[PDB]
Amino acid sequence: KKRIFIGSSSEQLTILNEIVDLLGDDVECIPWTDAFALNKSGLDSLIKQTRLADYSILIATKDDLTKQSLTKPRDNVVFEFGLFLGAAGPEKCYLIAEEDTDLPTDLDGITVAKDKIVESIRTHLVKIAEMSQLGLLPSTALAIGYYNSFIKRVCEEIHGSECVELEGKKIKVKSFRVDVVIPETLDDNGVGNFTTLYNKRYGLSKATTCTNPALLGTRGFPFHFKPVDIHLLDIPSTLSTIVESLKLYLPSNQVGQDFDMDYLEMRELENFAKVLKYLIGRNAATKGYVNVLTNVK
Amino acid sequence: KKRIFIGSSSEQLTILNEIVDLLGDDVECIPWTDAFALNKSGLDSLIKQTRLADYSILIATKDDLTKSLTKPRDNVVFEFGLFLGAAGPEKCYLIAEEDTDLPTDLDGITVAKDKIVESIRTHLVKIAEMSQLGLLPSTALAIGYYNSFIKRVCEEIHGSECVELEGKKIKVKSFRVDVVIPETLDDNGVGNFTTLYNKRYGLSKATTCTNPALLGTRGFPFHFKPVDIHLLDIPSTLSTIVESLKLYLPSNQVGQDFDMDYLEMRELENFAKVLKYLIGRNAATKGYVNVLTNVK
Amino acid sequence: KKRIFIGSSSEQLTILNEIVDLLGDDVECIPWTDAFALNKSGLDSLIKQTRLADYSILIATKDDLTKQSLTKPRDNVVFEFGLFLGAAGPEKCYLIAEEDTDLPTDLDGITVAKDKIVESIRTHLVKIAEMSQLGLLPSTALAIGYYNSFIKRVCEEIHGSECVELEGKKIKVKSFRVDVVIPETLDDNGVGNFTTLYNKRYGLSKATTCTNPALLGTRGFPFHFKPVDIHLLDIPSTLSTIVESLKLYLPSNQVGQDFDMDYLEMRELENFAKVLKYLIGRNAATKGYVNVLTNVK
Amino acid sequence: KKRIFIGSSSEQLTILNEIVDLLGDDVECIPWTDAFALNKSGLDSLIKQTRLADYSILIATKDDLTKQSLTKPRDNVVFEFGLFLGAAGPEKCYLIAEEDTDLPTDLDGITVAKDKIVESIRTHLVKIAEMSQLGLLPSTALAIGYYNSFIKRVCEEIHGSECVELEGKKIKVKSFRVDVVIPETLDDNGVGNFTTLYNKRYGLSKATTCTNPALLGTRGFPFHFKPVDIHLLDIPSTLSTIVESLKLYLPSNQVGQDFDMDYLEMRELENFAKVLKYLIGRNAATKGYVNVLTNVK
Amino acid sequence: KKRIFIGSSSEQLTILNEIVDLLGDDVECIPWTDAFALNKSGLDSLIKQTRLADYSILIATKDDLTKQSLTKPRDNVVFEFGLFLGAAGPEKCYLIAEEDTDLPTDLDGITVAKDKIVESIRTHLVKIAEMSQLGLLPSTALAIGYYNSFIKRVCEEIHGSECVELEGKKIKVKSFRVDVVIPETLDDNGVGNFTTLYNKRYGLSKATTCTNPALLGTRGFPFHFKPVDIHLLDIPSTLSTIVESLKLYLPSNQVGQDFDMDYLEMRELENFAKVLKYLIGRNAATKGYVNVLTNVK
Amino acid sequence: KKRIFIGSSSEQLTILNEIVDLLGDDVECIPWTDAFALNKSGLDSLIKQTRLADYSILIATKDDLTKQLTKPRDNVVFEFGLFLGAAGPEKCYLIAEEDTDLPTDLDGITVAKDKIVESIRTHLVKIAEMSQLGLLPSTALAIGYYNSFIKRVCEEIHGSECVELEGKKIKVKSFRVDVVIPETLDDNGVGNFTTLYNKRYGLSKATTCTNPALLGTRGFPFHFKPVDIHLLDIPSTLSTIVESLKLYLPSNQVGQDFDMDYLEMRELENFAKVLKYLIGRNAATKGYVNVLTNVK
Ligand SMILES: Nc1nc2c(ncn2[C@@H]2O[C@@H]3COP(=O)(O)O[C@H]4[C@@H](O)[C@H](n5cnc6c(=O)[nH]c(N)nc65)O[C@@H]4COP(=O)(O)O[C@H]3[C@H]2O)c(=O)[nH]1
Ligand SMILES: Nc1nc2c(ncn2[C@@H]2O[C@@H]3COP(=O)(O)O[C@H]4[C@@H](O)[C@H](n5cnc6c(=O)[nH]c(N)nc65)O[C@@H]4COP(=O)(O)O[C@H]3[C@H]2O)c(=O)[nH]1
Ligand SMILES: Nc1nc2c(ncn2[C@@H]2O[C@@H]3COP(=O)(O)O[C@H]4[C@@H](O)[C@H](n5cnc6c(=O)[nH]c(N)nc65)O[C@@H]4COP(=O)(O)O[C@H]3[C@H]2O)c(=O)[nH]1
Repeated sequence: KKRIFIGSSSEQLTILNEIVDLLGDDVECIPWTDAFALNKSGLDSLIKQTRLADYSILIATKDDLTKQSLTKPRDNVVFEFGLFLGAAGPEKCYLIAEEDTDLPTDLDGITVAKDKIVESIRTHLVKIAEMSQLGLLPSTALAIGYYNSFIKRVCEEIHGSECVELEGKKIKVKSFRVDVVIPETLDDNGVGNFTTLYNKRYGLSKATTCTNPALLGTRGFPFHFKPVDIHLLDIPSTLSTIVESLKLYLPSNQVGQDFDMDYLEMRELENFAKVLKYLIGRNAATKGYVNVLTNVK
Repeated sequence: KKRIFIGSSSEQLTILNEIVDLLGDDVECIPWTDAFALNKSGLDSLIKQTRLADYSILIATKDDLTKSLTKPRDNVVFEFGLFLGAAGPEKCYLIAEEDTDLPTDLDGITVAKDKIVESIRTHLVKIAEMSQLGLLPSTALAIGYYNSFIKRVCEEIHGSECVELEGKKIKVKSFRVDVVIPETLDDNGVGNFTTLYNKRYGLSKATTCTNPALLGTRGFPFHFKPVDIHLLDIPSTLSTIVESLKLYLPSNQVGQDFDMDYLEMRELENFAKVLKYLIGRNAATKGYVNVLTNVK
Repeated sequence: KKRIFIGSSSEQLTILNEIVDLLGDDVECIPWTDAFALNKSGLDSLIKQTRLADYSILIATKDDLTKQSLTKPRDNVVFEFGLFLGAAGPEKCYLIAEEDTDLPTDLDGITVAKDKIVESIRTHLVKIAEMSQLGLLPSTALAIGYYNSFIKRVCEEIHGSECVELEGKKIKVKSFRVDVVIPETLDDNGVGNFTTLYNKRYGLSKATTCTNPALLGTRGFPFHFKPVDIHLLDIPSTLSTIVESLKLYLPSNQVGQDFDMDYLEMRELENFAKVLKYLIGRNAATKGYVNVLTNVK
Repeated sequence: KKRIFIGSSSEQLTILNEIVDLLGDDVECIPWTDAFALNKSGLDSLIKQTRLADYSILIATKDDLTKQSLTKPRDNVVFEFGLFLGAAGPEKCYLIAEEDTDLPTDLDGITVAKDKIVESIRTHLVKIAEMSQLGLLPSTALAIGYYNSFIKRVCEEIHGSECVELEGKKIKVKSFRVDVVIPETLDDNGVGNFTTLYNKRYGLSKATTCTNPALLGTRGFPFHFKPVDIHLLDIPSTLSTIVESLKLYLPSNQVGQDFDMDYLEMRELENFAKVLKYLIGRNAATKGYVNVLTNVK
Repeated sequence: KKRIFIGSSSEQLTILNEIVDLLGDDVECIPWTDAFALNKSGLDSLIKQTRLADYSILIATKDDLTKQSLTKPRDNVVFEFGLFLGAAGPEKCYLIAEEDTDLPTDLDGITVAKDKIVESIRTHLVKIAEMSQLGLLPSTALAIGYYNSFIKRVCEEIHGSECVELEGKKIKVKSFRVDVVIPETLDDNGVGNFTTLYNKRYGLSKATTCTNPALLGTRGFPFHFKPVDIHLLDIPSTLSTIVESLKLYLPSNQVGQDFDMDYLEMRELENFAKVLKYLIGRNAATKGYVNVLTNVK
Repeated sequence: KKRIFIGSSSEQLTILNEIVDLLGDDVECIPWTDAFALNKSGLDSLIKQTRLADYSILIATKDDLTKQLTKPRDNVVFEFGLFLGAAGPEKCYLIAEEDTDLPTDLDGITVAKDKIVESIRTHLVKIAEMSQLGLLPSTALAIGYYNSFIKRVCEEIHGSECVELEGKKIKVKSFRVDVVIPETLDDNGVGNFTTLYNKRYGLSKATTCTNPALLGTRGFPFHFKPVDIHLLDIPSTLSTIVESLKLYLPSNQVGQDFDMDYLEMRELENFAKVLKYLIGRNAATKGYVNVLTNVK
């Protein structure tokens, strides 16, 4: 599944397909050959895959004998590696290099990959599939904010003050459990419509966190929920921002079901849920009391 | 004042002075010569520079002959691609001479050829007042804040003309809101600054009225000041920036860093710029919404 | 378990794995070969292992015949030994040296290790696994301060003045026993949230040490507890500092469950508990009255 | 005033003078020539120098030819460089390499300084003077713990309730502000005796942060202060830990006035105050409301 | 048990182990081979054993044929014997010498040891195990002072003036017996904490020696005790000094239970008790009325 | 005034003069030539010299060739080790030439190689104001006196601010103490000097107040002079020193010995030095405690 952009020179077209075989299955190894859309600039398509491919396995070999004789890698490949590295990062972009390909002088002292090599590469790939860092699409950062502004805040407040405020009347929280519902698919308009739908299907009564006059400048946290056991349910409104940034991430001329963006937004919901699950295992005020529901409806 | 990573070849030097002078004196154009921090490896400091440098003007030249193509160095093209993927097509530019036979991934693409340099400077002036998606979400968080809070709240008030506080439906004759961007980002996020600023002024809590028809919508508790409500709030989303900043620029050092101060201030400026543009983007939030960037 | 960094030159790749065999099991021998992360500078990875590996067994052999002829050790290996020694210390970093490898002139008069050698090495390693000295992460120093500021202070005060001050009313301490609860896992935000959870789950009433006006500049010591026998329970707040310094110890780009830091932080809690247990056996005011609970929840 | 371990080769001598002069006169740059204390072995005194010397500017040169022909520096120079790198840190230790010294390949691709070079290094040292690293003896870590555990906590508590409790009297805090009193010299017994002396001298009365009944698993912070303007101020007790660490930093069989210890202890007090003074501008609740009276009495 | 440092040249490795056999059991014969700690200077380890090993059996043989031909002993062995003799003394350091090894010209006219020889050596070893002289650790001198300042003083005063002063009221001493309790293990902070514990567990009422105005400049001697028979009990506070000098005796980098110092401190309590028991058999004012309790709690 | 055992080889003689002159005239540098007392065996007088000599500056040279090597004499290394184990690493020093291939227990260790001699002299000046653990406990007894009496008494007075005498809890408004070290050590210990000095001035007994909470603590009866108490005391522990001196320097001779007078005076100086350092070592005993060394 995970989309991997394999960039290599036109003459390195048999190593490419060997590397495709070497990590065949559970990964959508896409080469640079089918990564170029018709009637599009090569740089545009390269940037665009950079915005789609999860990782990159660029292959640098003995070509373009250069001058400063020294068999360097390929200016196309070096450009591509720079681009993918700047967009994705060393964690996510990798440079297979054969025995002596004379890496750039910027790429010196940096251990690049040199068949078992692909094996270790794939293990590292899986290692980084459990890790969520910042990206142009702010799923990681949006999850961090959602958790350090609402989930952690609400969890701490309910743990602290034994009550939630429905309608100004206060009800008492004896058992506390909240479910973060990640919609299976984001609407163009955001999540507000799905949120209203979902809330209305269930009883999900609207109550807010109880404040005290001890802290004057403290904000309340309205939410929906079901000596009461409370099944709090929240659909992160921040996900709307995602469907906004996607419009900036991949500006699209046409209106229609785009697989590229369907995958991109599903991946970003994946990352949002992953980050939330991590950050729930983190704090004891949320450990075991916040559950995450992924791929809903 | 604007940081500009200029990168070229260890041989191609007085063009770098020439371009630094031509770009002028108001922007700070850091060369790659001093961009390499001590006891760090070149790729690593270059990635740091991408995280810091705003724009790029690398210089492709007739450096290395190859196999009979007079290409630039690999380092120049590598840095160019790294900044292109880090910053973006209009936050990174390439100064190629008449004949440098750039990579064929760059063929057919507009690459800048003294008047060239001032054209680039005008382009940079343009891109200074636009806003791109960034690795650390300053425009994305602004978009989310506007579409989720400010547009929502303004529409709510214009709709019901009334706002609710401890069940009292107080009437809103005149409406308007202010966005208070702190001058510096608090380590804990803007929660403590927010509490200070709500305590200082008479900023009382109030929630947007929720009609019973819309059973799956939540109101927006905020702080304000048939009455003229002097509404104003600190965007809490700024706390995220703080988080992101570390995941942007991790560092083992506890103290006053100029690089970080500049980066964090720039992101505050970008947030305010996006919000100020997005308020003219809508009628319900035009004239009814102001930005007090750099408060206290 | 204990992670041991075996550093040696690329041609000494059979001695490495032999030394791995000689101290196989109950130790996570990591070689320098798999100690280098991809797309990272060698110095960065070396420093980074220095911040993970508990010990080091660097192997210096007959290579790099140098000039001042004398078959010295390897500049990579010498650098690595210097680095690990400066970071860890002689107690923790060791230099296997073959019969005549011509140690540096700084390393003269210093008995370095020369298969039975590995045996003695392992005995010394076990000896030093029971010993806790200062480190970049201040688990040892934080425990020392926690014990010479709270545990010793509270123990002596209760032993001296036969009362603790709950609510301003004084209750009398007939039998005295306090439990230092080390959480099994530290939260990002510190221990305050775990502390509040734990205190609220148990009765853990909040009372403080009784002061007297005889000494004006003496500070009180609030704590939680259950002619009363008192089951004092304390979760060291100082552990928060650890999770703080860890952020500086291993600055991490990504958000996610990192085994490296999970092990590092578990090890630092290990050291904190070990130092505390030592320091309880130390003073008679605490001997037998302070117990330590490790790996809690 | 700043101590600077300059280390080079027993042949590479007048360069050491040039660099000492170029670094200037305001900093004390101790050469490796006099760094070797009598009746001690070289490694041991070098480790002591790491414990003492703040920054490092070793000098790699074309000393020893080798066989990997490679004109390497001496093994001693690289060993010292690594030892200081692992002891101090990458930006508290620097290497002055000539045009061609083919440094170890763990250092390849890494920025090593090549009179203007020396003053660039001096500017770096001026930079690193106002930052704070994690240290073997916890001066920044203890400051972080003190701030996050006491000063941030106390300031937030007071700003919240605006009231503080003493023998059950909830006295009101109209104006709030605190001072951090760092003693000029660290008392042997820790700062307990200095703290009691200073509390006795002035009218510093005890007072605890008010604890609301909602937060049943939180402890107040008894402190010493001076709707009223409270002139709050306290000596950080954590400083006592430093004393302990100092011995575990610099053990010595000698009872008397040691300049090495006086300098070390003073530097750690300065680093603590520097970290705290930066961390107070780091936060709103502790900005202007918190001052540092470093070197009192 | 008793640790005996057997120092000999590297080629004299069969006589060493023969002498180990020849005086096997009730002695912990440690050779110079395992007396060298890793990553430590040879001189450091030698001095350190000098501070651990009770005795020494240094072996001087026919090696280092020197010039002034004459087969002298070994510069290593001669150094070691000089060091151990200067630190311990002839009573405690011994030099086995073979038939004609040409002792130094300083060691002339001095009868050194020449299998039955080991027998006599061991008899002398037991003789000196029954003898307590001055040392770096002042157990002997501290006991002497404790007995010529408190035990003898108090014994004479009670024998003389038939009363002890409790609270200013005088109680009459018909039968007199005092027990000197040596704690089984000394705390870092001294004995004060053990002293308070022990005193408080028993009734041990606090009374002092009765002075008279006949002698104006006579000091009182407070103590604790149970026409009254009086079971005086005293824990020598001077033992605190021991745990102080130990810190100077063996300055330790690390925090943890050290067997070397555990043994050293147990040995020093042994010597203190032995000296006290001797000095009680000495004076008739203390004979039979003062008992010594060793290895307490 | 400072005694310095200089020891060398029966061949290396004018070097001994040279070093004696270089060390100067203010310190008394006794050679090994006259260190050998008549009708005593060499080891015995050397041990006596260790008991007397404060510092050592032996001289290793190219005396005896060997086979393993131009080592110094066995006697020189033996004396060096004897003083090292008797005095300490920084109270004994070795002056080795460029090539003397010292024992391999001393390999890799810093041994001094005219400027060398004055560097050693500066080191000796350093070690003059530090204090090591000694065979006869002058620093150890000072540590015990400070931690057991002076720190304790000062802390007690600062705590209760009151002291008790025949049940009267008299108030201590201003506190301060003096430590009276006798010029010469009385044979019986300082008990008789203490009684004389208490008789001369009006030094009345007074005990630190003991609160009932601490049921297993003893007060400190002492002699003093809301009132300004002119506290001062002779450290009784000095009597121990007397004892130790014999167990340090046994001798069958009754009379005025310069060696003993120097030794006992040096130990009194070392006691006072340790105490004077340990009072600035602590706040509760700083300015409130003074040392009147060599009284009467
Ligand atoms: N059920 C519930 N979820 C909450 C609440 N507050 C925050 N969240 C969740 O946390 C996410 C990020 O909040 P933020 O970082 O503090 O940053 C927020 C904040 O600055 C502002 N904002 C959002 N909601 C409110 C509000 O109710 N009152 C005020 N005064 N500001 C709000 O817009 C930023 C982004 O908002 P979002 O896109 O909506 O995404 C929100 C939203 O998904 C709450 O009160 N109730
Ligand atoms: N239950 C309880 N535990 C205590 C208390 N005081 C100290 N501890 C524990 O001892 C550890 C180290 O205390 P510290 O070295 O004196 O160093 C402390 C101290 O200088 C200061 N501090 C902490 N608590 C207080 C307080 O309540 N009052 C005042 N004036 N200062 C405090 O912050 C430093 C670090 O604090 P921590 O990270 O929290 O870590 C604290 C904390 O885990 C107490 O009063 N009650
Ligand atoms: N129960 C009891 N034991 C006693 C008493 N006096 C001495 N000892 C014991 O005798 C040891 C040696 O006393 P010191 O040689 O005269 O030398 C002593 C003395 O000069 C001084 N000192 C100790 N206690 C007192 C005191 O109560 N009053 C005065 N004026 N000086 C004291 O400190 C020196 C070392 O004291 P330490 O380490 O404690 O060790 C003391 C202590 O263990 C006493 O009055 N009651």
